[PDB]
Amino acid sequence: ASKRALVILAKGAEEMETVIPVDVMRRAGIKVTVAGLAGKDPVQCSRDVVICPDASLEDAKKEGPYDVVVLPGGNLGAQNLSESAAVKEILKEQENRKGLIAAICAGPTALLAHEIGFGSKVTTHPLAKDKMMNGGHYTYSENEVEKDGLILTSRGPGTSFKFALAIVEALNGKEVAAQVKAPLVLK
Amino acid sequence: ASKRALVILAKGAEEMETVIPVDVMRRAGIKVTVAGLAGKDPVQCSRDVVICPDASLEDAKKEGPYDVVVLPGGNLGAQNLSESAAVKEILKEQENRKGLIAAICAGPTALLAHEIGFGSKVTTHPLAKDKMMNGGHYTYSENEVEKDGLILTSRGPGTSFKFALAIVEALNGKEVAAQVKAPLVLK
Ligand SMILES: [Cl-]
Ligand SMILES: [Cl-]
Repeated sequence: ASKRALVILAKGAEEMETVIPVDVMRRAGIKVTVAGLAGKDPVQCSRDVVICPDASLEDAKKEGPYDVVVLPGGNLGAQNLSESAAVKEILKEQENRKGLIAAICAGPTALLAHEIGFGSKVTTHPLAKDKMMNGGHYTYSENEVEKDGLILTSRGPGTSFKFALAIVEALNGKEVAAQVKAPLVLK
Repeated sequence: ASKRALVILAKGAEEMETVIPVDVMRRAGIKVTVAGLAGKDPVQCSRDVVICPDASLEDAKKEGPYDVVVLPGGNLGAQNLSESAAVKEILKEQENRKGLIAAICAGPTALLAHEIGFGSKVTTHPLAKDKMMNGGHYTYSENEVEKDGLILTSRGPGTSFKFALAIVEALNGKEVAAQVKAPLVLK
């Protein structure tokens, strides 16, 4: 069966960090569900791009499990993810079943909020480092993409392609990732 | 006054090539209007991301002129742009008033369809070269971004950041482009 990805989309999400992974994962033949944190309604992203989610998170979370749960960044988006009990439950379940969790920019700070993957090497946007490192529960990395087992993190809009291709490689292998990469006109 | 950009959004547009320039231009303090070719309704992009335009093209075209007109790629999106009489009128007017026209991936093939900027050096997605070069009306480039006066072209999803920053540099200058670039985590 095809792999499945849940992308959790909150108000104030960075739209580039949402769309790049969604699009690249779909190019890889992954079934992606863009799930709205607040419900089924369109979501106003950080730079005012408005995206219509495929489903509410309430509905999508009942259609698990997923091979990856993806958390976009954006400062306000990540704060919304961090404050959500539903996100907490989803991430804890994903961690418990040894499934991949991928987060970019400010996204990884939601891992901290929900006590996910402590002891991992992680990266974040430079401006989100202090929040992520509060308490020293992770070890910090400046790599564009960091993968420590099932915790996959990345830095910012500009590292979104590498982040998305890392998810593809983790799920579908190096060859598929290379096949998907070539038509993107990268490197 | 702030610069103004018109981004024309058609069904089958490449969502990455739509969102990256919109977001980066807004980071640069440009007033961007995402205008739906077909009207006010949400637009199903090439990888099924659904974007709600700010306005219909019918309405937005009456609120010109714009400092840049931006054509995203996506094979089917670009075909829709190429077939549109409204797009023809907008591009001809922009060309006539010596305003910037920016197109990426398959997007530049709409310049060919509407007989815009003949004699320019252009680039496109590798797979769109043959369509763009039909008749030899342009000279082809393999640069990630090509700017020949007021015709600014680029290659693919992976060159979208360079494309968007080139638009910012053209409108608001090198220093603003560098300021906007740094937080994106590029290079
Ligand atoms: Cl942000
Ligand atoms: Cl396409």
